[PDB]
Amino acid sequence: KWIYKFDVLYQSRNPRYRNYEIIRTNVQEVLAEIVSPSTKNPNSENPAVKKRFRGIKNVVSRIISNDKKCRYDLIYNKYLSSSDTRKLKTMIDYSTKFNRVVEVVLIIMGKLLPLDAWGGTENKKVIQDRIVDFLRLGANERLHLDDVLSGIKLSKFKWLGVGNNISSQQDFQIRKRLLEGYINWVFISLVKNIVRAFWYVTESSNMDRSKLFYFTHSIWNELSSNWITKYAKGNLVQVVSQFTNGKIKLIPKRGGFRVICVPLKQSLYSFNNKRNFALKQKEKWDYIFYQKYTLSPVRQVLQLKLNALRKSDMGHRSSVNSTNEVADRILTFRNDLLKKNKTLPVLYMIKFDMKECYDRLNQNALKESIAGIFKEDNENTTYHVREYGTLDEFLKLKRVRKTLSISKNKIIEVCHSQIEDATCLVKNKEGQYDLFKRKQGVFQGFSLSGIFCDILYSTMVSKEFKFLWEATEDNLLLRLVDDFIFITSNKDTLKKVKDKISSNELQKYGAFVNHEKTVEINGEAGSSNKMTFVGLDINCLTLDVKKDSSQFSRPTCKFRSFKALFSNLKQFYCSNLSEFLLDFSSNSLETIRENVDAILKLTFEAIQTSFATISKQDSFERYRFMKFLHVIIETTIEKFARVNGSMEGVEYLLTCIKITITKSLAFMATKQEIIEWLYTLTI
RNA sequence: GGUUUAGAUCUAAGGACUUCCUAAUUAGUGGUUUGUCCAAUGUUCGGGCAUGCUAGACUCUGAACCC
Ligand SMILES: [K+]
Ligand SMILES: [K+]
Ligand SMILES: [K+]
Ligand SMILES: [K+]
Repeated sequence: KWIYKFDVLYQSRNPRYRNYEIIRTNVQEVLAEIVSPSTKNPNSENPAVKKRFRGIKNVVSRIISNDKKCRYDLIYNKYLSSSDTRKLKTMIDYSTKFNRVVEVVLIIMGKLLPLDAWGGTENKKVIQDRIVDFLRLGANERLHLDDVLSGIKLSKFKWLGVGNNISSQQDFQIRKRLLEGYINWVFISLVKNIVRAFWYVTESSNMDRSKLFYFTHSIWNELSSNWITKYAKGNLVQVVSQFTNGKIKLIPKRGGFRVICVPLKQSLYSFNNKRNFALKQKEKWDYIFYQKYTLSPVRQVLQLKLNALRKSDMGHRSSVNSTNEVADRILTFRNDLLKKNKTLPVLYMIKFDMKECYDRLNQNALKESIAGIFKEDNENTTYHVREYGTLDEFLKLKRVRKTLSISKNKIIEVCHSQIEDATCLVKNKEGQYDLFKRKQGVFQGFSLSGIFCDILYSTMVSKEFKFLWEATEDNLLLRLVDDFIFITSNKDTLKKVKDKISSNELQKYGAFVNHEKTVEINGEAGSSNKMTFVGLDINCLTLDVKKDSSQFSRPTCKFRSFKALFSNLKQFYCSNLSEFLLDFSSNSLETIRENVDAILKLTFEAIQTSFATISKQDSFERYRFMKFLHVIIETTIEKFARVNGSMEGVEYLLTCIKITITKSLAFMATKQEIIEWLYTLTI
């Protein structure tokens, strides 16, 4: 939990490698960072460590001198500036190859540190093996400093000593303390600075978030500018000079970019003039208060009533919350028609989706939409919601195993302020960011923008697809918000719904149908039967479903007994339990339950396979599998709450895990004791 | 029969706290007393892992592997 990778991410800059040097500090400045990282003025330290100040001062000046004479210009051109105007297929093909970036990182590192600074040649390869490890680190993935030091022989650092071998115990304690400071300074101050100097590293919005992509600044600045000037024409406005400001962040896609705008806490000018650590502290703590007590309550009340709008109102019934609820509804529709027919008629189906649903959202229709769910109520009314708090605010007892209110007369005010005043900061060619508001839509990344689309399209479905609920036993649709699917039994109702999507009537709400991905399938015995909806392989005749079988790979179980099996699953359960998946703002609360079970299920059916293999050799103990479950369950609910910061539905998620594992233990009859233990989990 | 090795103790050498004296500032050097300290420190549900463990002794207790 010492070396984090997010420090390197998203650091864009236009470099000039003619006069360039990575170390920005001096020999006396790095010295304090090595001997006493907590506080400066190493003269306060003990007299025995000053005895070795000369050696620590000597080696740093040598790598600095090498840094000053390091011809970065020749390195860039030789290894990572062979680009050509090829117009490659997909954005991630422009990235520097991972073998190349580690090569450039190491050869710069190699010419920076002499083997004295590496601690011999046998330690140099060890440190290099951890430098490539840090490069393989995912976006959120961290690295423990003790792991980095495992294998590095301290005795070989004679410049870290007085010049002789380790004499006493006290000499060992301080030499190790000095080694930690140095090695940590190597990665934080040099390694992270090396990658930051040459590559804009991004998060590769497609799957396997542990993969980071290294884009050369020259390449990236050309790629983003081209894409952002096309986006600016339709979506952005140059505006004149907080809580409605964010920094734009376009992440790669299949030949495109997904424009995310991560909100910014600092004010309009406290971001520019960052040289005051008195104002930014007073403003970054305004944002945390703005969310918990003013921005979270408005979001909580919106959803809490849309759940009653989705059930009661027929129009919002077509709106879905999770990917699995679409499968159930068609399977209930499958069984609903078999009440009287019992021989399913020829079915007709269509699928379509909206282009840039967030970026095209009609702001004027949005304000009317939110007013629609408050139209029935009064205006000077106050809704109530419960407080959740952070996982740090659970200090009743460590090692985990009330109300709040806001007036709806103000919640409608803060909604409009997020639709109107939302403005991003794109970096100009000069290098200084500019302010841009939105012509249409709302930024992807703003908290309220999530539910803003969910409520609009639910209103949209209600106000437009009124024909399709007359004799709903024949046909019914599901939203799954950015997609759409419709199932019918007669051509009469299919011809009427196809007209509306192919007409401009739907783009009043700001929803433009993507006709390029609009598929039609009929069970006419020769047209088609197989079709794939979002995560559902829906058959036009039997309505069977198997979702991917693919999205999370096999654990490739080979391990022996007893607890070597468990260890591999633990480390490769949290790795598949990325905090991007558990994001409450990005995905739905119900959708998190689905994917957390898929990660859960694959690591329990692989247990049963290799359970009987080593069952003859070793009989498992019914109390070593308990603490395994306790750790797996605890680390899941702790990861889910700490990523969001709130604890919305932590009990909800709790009695989904202990449910999906009580059914994954049907084998091994008389497993009662461990199953009964799963029930008591409440704290 | 062969290989490897531990702790205790003794002696010598060095190291670490603490007062006094160093033409030291990309500097931190060298003598020193009136008490102490020289083996672990991290890490992992008392065993492993990583780093560290001066030099001798026919002083004492031993240990592990192969034939
Ligand atoms: K020493
Ligand atoms: K011996
Ligand atoms: K010995
Ligand atoms: K000994």
